Amino acid sequence: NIFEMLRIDEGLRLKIYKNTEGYYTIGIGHLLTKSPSLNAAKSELDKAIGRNTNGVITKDEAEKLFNQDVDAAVRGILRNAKLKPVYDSLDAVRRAALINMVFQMGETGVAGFTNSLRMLQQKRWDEAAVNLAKSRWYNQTPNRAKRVITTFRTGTWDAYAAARTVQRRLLAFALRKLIGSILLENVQPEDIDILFSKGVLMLSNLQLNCSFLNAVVSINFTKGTLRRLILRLNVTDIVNLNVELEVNGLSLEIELILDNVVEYMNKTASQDFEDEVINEGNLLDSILQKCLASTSVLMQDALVYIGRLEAKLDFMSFSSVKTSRLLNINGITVSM
Ligand SMILES: CCCCCCCC/C=C\CCCCCCCC(=O)OC[C@H](COP(=O)(O)OCCN)OC(=O)CCCCCCC/C=C\CCCCCCCC
Repeated sequence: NIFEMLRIDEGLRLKIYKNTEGYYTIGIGHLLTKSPSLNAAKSELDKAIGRNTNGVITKDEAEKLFNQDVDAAVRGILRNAKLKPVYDSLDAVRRAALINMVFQMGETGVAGFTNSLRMLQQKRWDEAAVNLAKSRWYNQTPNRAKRVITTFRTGTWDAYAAARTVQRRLLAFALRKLIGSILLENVQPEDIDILFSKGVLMLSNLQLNCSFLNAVVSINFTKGTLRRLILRLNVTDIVNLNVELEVNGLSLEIELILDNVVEYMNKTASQDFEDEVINEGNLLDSILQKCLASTSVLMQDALVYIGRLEAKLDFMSFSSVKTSRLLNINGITVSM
């Protein structure tokens, strides 16, 4: 369906980001503001929820904002005079492509494509596709433009499936690099391939990379050992990403929030990922953000030392709830 398509095109991001046009945007392609002042952006989100945020949202809020943005899109199309005749005639797929464009560039601006809108009422797909290739929008999002145009041309979901495959490939690269970064163990592409072929990947007798932890948590970690690590991907629906990370037998030693993680990799891997992404034929930043945003975390039988005090944890979980994700912890006993 359409939400899948737009998820592919826009992706997901938890912090405030500059969209395809350069304007300030949040969530799954929700455009906050046309203004380029950062704090001037803070208005639409805060208004949407009703509480002071400093520019951050939750996943369900991004999904709600998604559904709502598509609803505003359909309001706009029916409101708009030149497009509604063009739209009323079309089938689900082409309708979806139109909705995508209107979603992307807004109600007001899209109605300027008179030549092509008319070209679409008459159902002249080919030369329409040639003409849309010669448009400011192709300049904005040439890849996306090519996909939407393809959708308009053939009338099926052929163009976006390839994008789905690409998403899988990139996500695999990102997960290999990330798990690689957390641990001292060598994670081959074959194991992540296992994580994608079968839903599960379990690594055992591992060891945390203390440099990673020191950089992310930021407070000195001495050593970290994890008995068992379980990763799971909603492979059946990779576009609506759901990640399941689980750590059993965590063993942290310490001597005396998420965004920085993204920063670290952004530094260290962006080049190599770029080297790979070009090889396959700042991109890694989006993938990682969607990944870490989609993940729900579990941990069992952890052991932490601080210094030295000892904290023993029976079970903990990190999931989304009704100003952020909730960290529920069970079975803490602290001793010497
Ligand atoms: C130790 C872990 C070892 C395993 C390492 C692999 C994990 C890393 C791989 C993926 C990580 C994915 C994490 C998902 C994001 C978590 C971010 C976070 O820390 O919470 C931030 C979140 C902000 O909202 P979000 O929308 O969830 O953030 C997303 C964008 N910032 O803020 C929170 O909810 C934090 C809640 C409090 C966290 C601090 C809790 C203190 C630590 C232990 C509890 C205290 C125990 C004390 C017992 C007594 C001891 C004497």
